[PDB]
Amino acid sequence: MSALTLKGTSYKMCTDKMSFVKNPTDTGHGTVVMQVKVPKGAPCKIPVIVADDLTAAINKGILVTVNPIASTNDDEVLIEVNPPFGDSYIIVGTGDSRLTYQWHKEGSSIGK
Repeated sequence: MSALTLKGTSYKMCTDKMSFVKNPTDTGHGTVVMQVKVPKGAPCKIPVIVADDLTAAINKGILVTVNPIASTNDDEVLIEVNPPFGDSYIIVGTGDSRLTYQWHKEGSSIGK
């Protein structure tokens, strides 16, 4: 849903070599929390997606933390995202340089 940035209100995704400084982990609040990295070449709006596919063509999840830019070429922003109940694939980036991490989220019957 909102995981891919604000439609017509925000700039392009990083496609230089990305990674997580911290991989997504469940918060116990219905969300997964992470820290992502940029290195060179790429002024970008910070690209953290939640998908039905390991390579993020689909956009299924919600941003919980804000969507800034990289303030430097080396920037590293801290984000919570929200998947639905069931599976999701958490992606960092666009182009070949994008990384992926699998999550499953429990039913809304327990709400964590």
